[PDB]
Amino acid sequence: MDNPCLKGPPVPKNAAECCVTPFLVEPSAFMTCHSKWIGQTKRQMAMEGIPRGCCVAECVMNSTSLYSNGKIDREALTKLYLDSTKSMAPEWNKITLDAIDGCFKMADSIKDEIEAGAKLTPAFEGEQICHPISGTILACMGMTLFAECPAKLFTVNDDCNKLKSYHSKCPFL
Repeated sequence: MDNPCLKGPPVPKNAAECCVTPFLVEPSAFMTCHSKWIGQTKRQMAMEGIPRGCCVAECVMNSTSLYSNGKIDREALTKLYLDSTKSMAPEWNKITLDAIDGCFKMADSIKDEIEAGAKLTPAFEGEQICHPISGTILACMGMTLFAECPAKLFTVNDDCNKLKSYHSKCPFL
């Protein structure tokens, strides 16, 4: 099938306007990584075969010293997400801990595909190969946190319904 994520979000509305979610990196550090790697990330969405590792995510993980030779430091990642939740609604503690558990469980279930993705060779000019672990975790975290948002903390409007639909399958890039 055609990659649904090639369409981009259906509305340019900032997701924070739908729900304020926990984070692992400050927006400024995320934007630096996004600007550097979005170009090739979009190209990789239009390539068949084994999913190609997302460099935007590896950049984010490197900015927080969480990534090392195909592994993510779960202890340090949990500490960072929990830090962001300290002044948030109390519902976020459990939602965050459950989201981390589910994302690491999912990553383990696709270990072989992730490992094969790490071994891919550049398929176009200047493509940088990144290990898929960072994107596997980060994509899952963002989508799960947004979907678990309590209705009392979620903006119930048409544009946020569109973002809920889009982001149930497509990660925050």
